[PDB]
Amino acid sequence: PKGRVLLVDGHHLAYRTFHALKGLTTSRGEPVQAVYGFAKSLLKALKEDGDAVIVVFDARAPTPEDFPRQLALIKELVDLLGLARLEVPGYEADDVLASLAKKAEKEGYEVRILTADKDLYQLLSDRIHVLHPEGYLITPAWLWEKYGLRPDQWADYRALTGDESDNLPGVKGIGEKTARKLLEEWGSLEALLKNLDRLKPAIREKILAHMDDLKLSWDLAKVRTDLPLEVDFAKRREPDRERLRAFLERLEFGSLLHEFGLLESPKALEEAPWPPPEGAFVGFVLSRKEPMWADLLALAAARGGRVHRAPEPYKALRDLKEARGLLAKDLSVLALREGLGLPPGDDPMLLAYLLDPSNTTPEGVARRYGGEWTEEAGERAALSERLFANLWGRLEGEERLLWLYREVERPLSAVLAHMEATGVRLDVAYLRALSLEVAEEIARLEAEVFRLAGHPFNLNSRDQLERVLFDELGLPAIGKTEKTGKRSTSAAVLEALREAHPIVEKILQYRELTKLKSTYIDPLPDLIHPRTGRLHTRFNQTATATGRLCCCDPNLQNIPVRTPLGQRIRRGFIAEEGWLLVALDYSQIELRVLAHLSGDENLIRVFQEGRDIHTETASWMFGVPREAVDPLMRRAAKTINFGVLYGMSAHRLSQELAIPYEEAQAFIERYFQSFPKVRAWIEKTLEEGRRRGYVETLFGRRRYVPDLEARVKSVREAAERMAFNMPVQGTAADLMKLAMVKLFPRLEEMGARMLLQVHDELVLEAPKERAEAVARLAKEVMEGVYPLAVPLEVEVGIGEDWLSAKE
Ligand SMILES: CCCCCCCCO[C@@H]1[C@@H](O)[C@H](O)[C@@H](CO)O[C@H]1O
Ligand SMILES: [Zn+2]
Repeated sequence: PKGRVLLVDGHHLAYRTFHALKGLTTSRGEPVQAVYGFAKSLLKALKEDGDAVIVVFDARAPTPEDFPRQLALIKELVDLLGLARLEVPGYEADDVLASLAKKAEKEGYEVRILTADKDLYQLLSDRIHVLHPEGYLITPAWLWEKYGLRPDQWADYRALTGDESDNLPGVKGIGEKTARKLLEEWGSLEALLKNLDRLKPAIREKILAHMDDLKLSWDLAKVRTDLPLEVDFAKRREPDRERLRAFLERLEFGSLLHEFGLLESPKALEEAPWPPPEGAFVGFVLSRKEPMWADLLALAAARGGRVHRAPEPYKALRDLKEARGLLAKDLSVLALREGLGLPPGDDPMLLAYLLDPSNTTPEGVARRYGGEWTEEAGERAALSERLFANLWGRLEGEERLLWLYREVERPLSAVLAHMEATGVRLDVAYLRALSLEVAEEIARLEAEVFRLAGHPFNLNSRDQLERVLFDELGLPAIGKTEKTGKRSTSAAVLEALREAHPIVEKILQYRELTKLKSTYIDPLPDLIHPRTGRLHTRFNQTATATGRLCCCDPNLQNIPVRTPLGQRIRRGFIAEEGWLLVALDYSQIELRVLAHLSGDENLIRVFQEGRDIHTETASWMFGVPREAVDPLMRRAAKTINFGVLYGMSAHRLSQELAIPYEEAQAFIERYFQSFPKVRAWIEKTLEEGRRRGYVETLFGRRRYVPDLEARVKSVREAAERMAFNMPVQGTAADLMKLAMVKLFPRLEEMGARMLLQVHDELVLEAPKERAEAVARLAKEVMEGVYPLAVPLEVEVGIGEDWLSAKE
């Protein structure tokens, strides 16, 4: 067989489905039952496929007023899918179909015709078959077994009957046989179609008893196999994925586009029954990325390359000991919601992320190491297996990375799944009231932007902005980043100008406050899950540059710390009815980590003594006893203690404080005079960084910094910041993650739970008559997570809302 050809009866399929799913239309009117029906059934056959696919149409007089509208969309759909369309002017779909089937058959093709209209059953033969829109595989055997006939005599058997429209009103019966129960029993000695005179009533009587009624029933044979046409059998074209999407979304059926990805699938490997062996990698497909709000569309497993596919995903989740594969965490969150305890196991992403924190997405990890992140549960599983193979083999030779995976990454996965699957209760009543409050704050600011500038224009609509600034002129350049386009303008434009004009400042206040409101106060009440009644923030274990947890929906991280609004927003997050929120926070961990990593005895000493690092630093910088340190002094000490963390720079500090460049340089000198090892540390961090090509955290977390050795000052000053900005933050991240991993086991027994983790804070939720005890357990665990040169202090709080516990 030179191939398989799937001939589609676009014409009769389009007609059939127009008189099916009669309800379907896009919510705005626009009917869609014909397009849908056609698309759905097309896919079914295309699932079983053929090398070459040709959709035949009629190439009007009394058809439905809406039919052609939909038929035109059907063809648009055929095109956009890269399938061959064929209509020969003057020929009826069926004739072309029959003829295409014959041609392809003769040319050494196995031909499968997707149609419902029974006429084509006469062409049934080996090579040529029929796929019913409904299902089955109408074959010649199917004819003998379910009808008792053979193709050669099936358009005949159909001529003494009448389907629908195949006009023949009158059969009688005879021994109850009607014409149908008989059908085959007239095939012995023709009569109607060749010789046979005297015979029984109906059987014969009715045959001749209907002249003219037969010189129309010949329409069954309206399947001439000799239509003169060329069109050759080529394999599928490329689909217009940009417009298939635009198309489907216009009919509101973009919702099920994923199905169409399942035809351009890289050759099916070998399979096996459902329950995959213990140790197989799972692949899965969800209706939406957010696991809590998603529907598990498909679940598959891979072992040794043999893909196993679940017949029903949900019941199937019960056959797994754990979720082992890409985005394993996301499946455990779904299973959790589904009341199933399926903990996250190995995941290639965790391995990739350790080997290199630039590996942040499955799409990219997959592409980078010889694979592809598809949308088929089965391919994502096999991919999940080869990636683990390829990647475990490398990480294996690295003890520091292996330790991290085994003691931090892998178990953090399981802790992440419970936090995401648990959610936080929100005070929706407060969210709405708060929104009322914040709405007006924005109003007054817009009003003031009209009160001044005169013409009450509308902010944000960037066309105006330029204009209001021509009615009161003042406009130069910005800097070097983001240049000239309408985006590079809205990016850095105006900021430079906020300085001396209230109008260009109130504009910031508005423009920004709306974002904070739209990002943190409005989406929130809507993110309250129906089944849980809680918001389920999402936690990405990989994602960041420092190794810090990334969260989204909402990004708690970017919620403004220590401001009238950020504080107001945290009040939104509340404790369950009879529970209390326990927020624990690591006081100055980056500094306690810098002291450890630098080894600076004076830094180590302050933390050991239990002293205020900003006052002490001020003492040794401005030569006055701690008791005599004044507000300004502790202010310069606090910022330098803050700036040293990422170097900052003399000018930066010179600017962060109202001080001549000169004085800021002296301040830095004094800082390193009191902290020599801190300077030495930075110096060496960049050396090993430059030599080795990467830096690390206390625990071994690597980040490649090639740009330390650049040409452009502006550029080697970037890599240099990040260069030591990672060991410090990286170490602080690692201590938190590890803390979470130790603490988790004990909150279960304490009946408490872990909710959020932002910056260097961990928010727990515990039963009222438990909160105090849980708080003390967590402080212990957190403080003694890992032995460093100085103590670790955890400021803790308890309360009904996140803002009560405060930090
Ligand atoms: C121990 C208490 C010290 C009291 C404050 C000391 C301030 C000294 O500050 C000076 C800088 O201004 C000088 O340029 C540098 C580098 O050569 O030496 C520093 O010690
Ligand atoms: Zn047909």
